Parts: sequence; C-alpha cells; structure tokens
Amino acid sequence: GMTEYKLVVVGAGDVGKSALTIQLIQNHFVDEYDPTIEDSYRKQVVIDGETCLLDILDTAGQEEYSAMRDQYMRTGEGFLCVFAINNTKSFEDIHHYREQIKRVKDSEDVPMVLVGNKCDLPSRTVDTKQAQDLARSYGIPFIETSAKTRQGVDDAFYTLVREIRKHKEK
Ligand SMILES: Nc1nc2c(ncn2[C@@H]2O[C@H](COP(=O)(O)OP(=O)(O)NP(=O)(O)O)[C@@H](O)[C@H]2O)c(=O)[nH]1
Ligand SMILES: [Mg+2]
Ligand SMILES: [Mg+2]
Ligand SMILES: [Mg+2]
Ligand SMILES: [Mg+2]
Repeated sequence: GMTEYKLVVVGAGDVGKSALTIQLIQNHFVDEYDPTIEDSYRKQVVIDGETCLLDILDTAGQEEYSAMRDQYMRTGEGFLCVFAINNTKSFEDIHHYREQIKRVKDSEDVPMVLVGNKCDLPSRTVDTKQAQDLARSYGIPFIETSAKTRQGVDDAFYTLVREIRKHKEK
C-alpha cells in the first residue's frame, strides 16, 4: 500500500547514470566495468516526511540500444535527464531526449530534472548558465551533481519525486 514512483534515468553513454544510481542505493562510487545494460532498483526513501518506494530504471546509453529507448521511457513517471559537464555532445543530446520523452508520454508537461554530472572535475565544457537557461526553457529544475563526491545526488532524485508529486496534483 506504499506509494511507488517509477523513475527512468536517461542520457548519453558514460555521463554517470549508473554511478548516480549506485550512489543513491549503495552510497559508494567504484570505477569498475559492469556488463549489465538494464537494471531496475527499488529504494525506500523519505521525502518531505512522506515515505515512498522508488523504482529506478537504469539502462545503458549507447546508440546501439536506441531502439529500446522509447520502450524503457514509456514505463516512467519521471525522468532524470543526465549530461556530463565535460561532454558537450551529451549536453547537445538533451534536446533530443526531451523531445523523445514528450513524444512517448504524449505531453509537453512531464516530470523531469536536468542533471549536470561530474561536477568534481577540474575542467568542464558546458557552462552552468547554459544548462540553467535550457532547464528554464523546458520548465524543469537543474541540479549539478557528482557521483564521486555524492554532491547533489539525493537532491536530484528527491527533486524529481517532488516534480512527480506536483504533476499528480493536476
Ligand atoms: N569524476 C567523475 N567520474 C564519474 C562520475 N560519474 C561517473 N563517473 C565515471 O564515468 C564513467 C561512466 O560512468 P557510468 O556510471 O558507467 O555512466 P553511464 O551513464 O551509466 N554509462 P552507460 O550509458 O554506458 O551505462 C565511469 O568511469 C565512472 O566512474 C562523476 O560524478 N565524477
Ligand atoms: Mg557503459
Ligand atoms: Mg550505466
Ligand atoms: Mg575536483
Ligand atoms: Mg515544468
């Protein structure tokens, strides 16, 4: 009888989709190869005093899996749209992910958070102002994260749940 939220993590290869999810679930970062390409996780959390169960779908982002993207997305209630701040192509891809989500959910109003990951790095190619303005143009929150240091990780997922809760009031 507990409220469940279905989250889907999307973004280009190597942006840190899995690392962010593993930090949320296991509270660690380990840079090691893992051959799985489709993983569902369940985590019970308390957000604003309300307990819920997150079902988090984390799939590999390489283009060779692109035919499955819409089918994974179609299961989601909310989307963590991740790019890496040192990967300009991953930021350019965000527009196409947003368009695909809108198409799959048949709506211009879909719970979504833009995540700029790898903020621990000493260099970056994507300016924070550019990402903030993009998020504003979509009407979604923007959060900078590091799966390595854990900065912003809880805030990214919890903000997404808050976005779903607000959407369900409509
Ligand atoms: N410095 C730093 N490295 C990170 C961060 N997040 C992930 N990485 C590293 O970047 C690489 C890709 O991370 P991974 O979580 O596998 O990314 P993914 O988005 O799930 N890739 P795929 O689409 O192939 O499943 C790994 O070497 C990982 O350790 C971060 O916040 N900071
Ligand atoms: Mg990979
Ligand atoms: Mg992954
Ligand atoms: Mg640093
Ligand atoms: Mg909005």
